[PDB]
Amino acid sequence: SKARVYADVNVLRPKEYWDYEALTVQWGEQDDYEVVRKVGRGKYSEVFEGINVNNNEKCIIKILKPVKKKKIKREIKILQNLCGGPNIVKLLDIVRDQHSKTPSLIFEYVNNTDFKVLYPTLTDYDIRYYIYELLKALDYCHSQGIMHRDVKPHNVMIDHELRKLRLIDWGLAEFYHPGKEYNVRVASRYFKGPELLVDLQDYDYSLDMWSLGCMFAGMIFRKEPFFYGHDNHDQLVKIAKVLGTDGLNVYLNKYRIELDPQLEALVGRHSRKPWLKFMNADNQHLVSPEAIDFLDKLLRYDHQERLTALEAMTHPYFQQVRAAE
Ligand SMILES: S=c1[nH]c2c(Br)c(Br)c(Br)c(Br)c2[nH]1
Repeated sequence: SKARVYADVNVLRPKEYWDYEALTVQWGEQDDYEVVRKVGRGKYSEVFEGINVNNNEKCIIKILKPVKKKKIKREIKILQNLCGGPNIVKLLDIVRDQHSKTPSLIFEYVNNTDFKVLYPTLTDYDIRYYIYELLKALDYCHSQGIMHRDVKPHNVMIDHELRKLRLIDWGLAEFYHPGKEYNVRVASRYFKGPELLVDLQDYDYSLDMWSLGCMFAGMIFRKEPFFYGHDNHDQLVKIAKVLGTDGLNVYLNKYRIELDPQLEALVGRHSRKPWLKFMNADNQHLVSPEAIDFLDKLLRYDHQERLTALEAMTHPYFQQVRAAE
């Protein structure tokens, strides 16, 4: 399987661009950036609100937990490649603790509001607007040969007051190369596409469009996560109990995928649950025919059948957003 778009990006570009292992990091000054307050944490880093002592300007200090040299260069190269494109987190500097060599990445500051607190207050229009902003990040990075591979609310920073969106955490991101077999141990469980769950290694940008779709489905339906699986096999069961088993069946045969008998048994047999079955009084005001139609073209088993980030941005759903530009 190849990408239906931007397949030749890293092919027509110099080896400098995509060859991240040849990166030689030009380290900055660790004294320039003081920690003010903790603002988050994850498996691979701790994150702090910071200050630049030169200019008194706020920043984000992302202190990294012991990481392989290979993986950290991947994150940096991608960050440097994408630095400047639409709604991408801007990497300001790269520094290290002299004694222990622990790297820190310094980012632009964003006054983010947690999605568990923010999202319930988003109106019909705000949702349209912020997904559109995310779509700009996605098409940009896709256009540059990068798949984010970890699209979720936690990686989407939002200052509601100033209406600014930044796509963050490019720790799982990767250069797309035509027919290169990739590790399916990427994204976070509730946003893993069916390609990763069934061991289809030759995936592409399309992966991020599934992830995007789970995120979107949770926002309009007010049910986050939308696909709540307990583990990788249960994650697929949850998808199958929505999109239906037949669509799964045709998808698997098209790519010559054989499922594990353990998994195939677990999945079982299920009919399709129409999207309108997720409507209620808590969410009636965010669900529309346009929302449903957009959601519908994103959440497809077949990665080749999903809307591309560019196609998605032109959807009548986002029309009023486009007119305001
Ligand atoms: S974790 C984590 N949290 C976080 C925040 Br709150 C911001 Br504003 C920013 Br800009 C970044 Br890069 C991260 N990572």
